[PDB]
Parts: sequence; structure tokens; C-alpha cells
Amino acid sequence: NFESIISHMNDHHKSNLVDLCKKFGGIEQVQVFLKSVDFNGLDLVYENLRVEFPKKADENTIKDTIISLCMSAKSEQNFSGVEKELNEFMLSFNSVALATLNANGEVVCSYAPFVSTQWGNYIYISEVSEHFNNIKVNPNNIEIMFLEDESKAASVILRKRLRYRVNASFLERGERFDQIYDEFEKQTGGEGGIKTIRKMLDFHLVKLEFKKGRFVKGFGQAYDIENGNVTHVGASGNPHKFLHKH
Ligand code: HEM
Repeated sequence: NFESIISHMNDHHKSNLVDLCKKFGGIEQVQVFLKSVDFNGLDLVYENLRVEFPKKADENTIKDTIISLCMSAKSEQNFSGVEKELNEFMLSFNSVALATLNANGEVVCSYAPFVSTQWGNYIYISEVSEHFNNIKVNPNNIEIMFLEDESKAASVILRKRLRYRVNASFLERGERFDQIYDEFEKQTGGEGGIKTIRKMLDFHLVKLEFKKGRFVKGFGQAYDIENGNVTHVGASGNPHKFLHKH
């Protein structure tokens, strides 16, 4: 079963088993081979290093999980096909998590419906909610998070996420409201009481202005955003601290 890849990995690219020790062990210098694999990860030697898989594989997937485990350990960010992946990610949602602050400096964690359009990014919120006055009062101390669903994530310790600091502006109704909200209805498909809250006057559309961003798509895969300024963290070394000690 596995001995065919154990062979192939050991007779070709231990150069990638080398990048592997340096990132799942932190080992800044050695001079490697593969001794066993299973459906939860690898066992290798530089000297035992146990390297886990983001998600448990099976006979059909195991070949690919290992190449993915290797390409991420590669010390070179790929194309900003991460810019493309970041935006594909944002567009899969029509709701977002919010961090807001009230009149007396207490922080609030809430969520709000969200839509990206030609005219910009909006949320739709009611004055009945705490985060409303937190935004009327502190309109540029907000951060929003697009957080991957737990049931879709590799594990609860690796939910993909996209975070922006934002600047919020209140729109009023009429011309654009109907433009934005009809696009919101387009993306969401319309139903669920979405039509009903459109006609609630205690609800408002708020334009969000994205500032500094942060995207995490996997272990060792955190990126920053500014002004086309995608950026891996990160190259100044593995920031974590292992014992290498039992
Ligand atoms: C065994 C490999 C790794 C594992 C299992 C791992 C796991 C994690 C986890 C669970 C977090 C979230 C911590 C939190 O939210 O409090 C995190 C954060 C982070 N890690 Fe790693 N990591 C690994 C390797 C690396 C490497 C190689 C780098 C640098 C290239 C790195 C850089 C970072 C950065 C920059 C963050 C902050 C992300 C954020 O703002 O949420 N990690 N890591």
C-alpha cells in the first residue's frame, strides 16, 4: 500500500521532506527519510518527527493530501491565486461576524447579513440590536470576519477566515437601496423573511470600507492585505515554539 510512496518520496524529493522538518518541527538545520505513513499523517526521521494531516485521508485521497502537505511547506508563496481564492471565499457568504464597541468602551461580538456589489460592501442591521449604536457612535472601530463553517472546515483548529478592519457609513433609502438590496436578494435567492425586513424602517444599510486584511487558509498559510499588498507573514521563520522534548 504505502510503501510505494514511501519509496517514491525517499528516492525523489527528500528536498521536500527537508522543508517538511523545518516547518512541523522548526528544525533550522539538518541533513532525512520517510519511515511510515497512515491516514492521519507521516512518521519521519532527521530523531522522530510525527507530522499530522489537516484532514484524515483515505485510500483515494492520501496521495494528494501528502503533496498538499508538501507544497505548503515549500518556502515560496505561489501566485496571488490567493487573491483569487480570498475573494472566492468572501463571495460564498452573505453574512459576516462583527467586532464592535459601544458608548462606554465595551466590546461586542455579533453578526450581520452582508453583500458585495458594484457600489461597495454593505451590511443590513436594525436599531434593536446592540451593534447598531456601537457603529453610530464608533463608526471606525470595527473589524469583520468571514469565518468558514465548522462542518466544512478541516478541523475546529483550522477554520479558514478573512478579517478586515472597516469604516462604516450609513446609507438612506430610495435609488441605491433598491439597487443594493435587489443584488442582495439576487445572491441570497430572496427567501426566508429577507423581503419582509426590507420593508422595516428600523433596518439600515451600512457601507463598509475595507482597510487592512488578514487571510488564513491553513497551517503556515497566513497572509496580509493592504493595497494589492497581499503578503505572506512569515518568512522570518516559524513563529511557534516546540519542545523537541519528552
Ligand atoms: C505544525 C505546523 C503549524 C500548526 C499546526 C499551526 C497552527 C496554528 C493555529 C491553530 C493558529 C491559530 C492560533 C490562534 O488563533 O490563537 C496559528 C496561528 C498563526 N500561525 Fe501557525 N501553525 C503551524 C505552522 C506555522 C508556520 C510555519 C508559520 C509561519 C510561516 C505560522 C504562522 C502563524 C501565524 C502568522 C498565525 C496568526 C494567524 C492569525 O492571525 O490568526 N504557523 N497557527
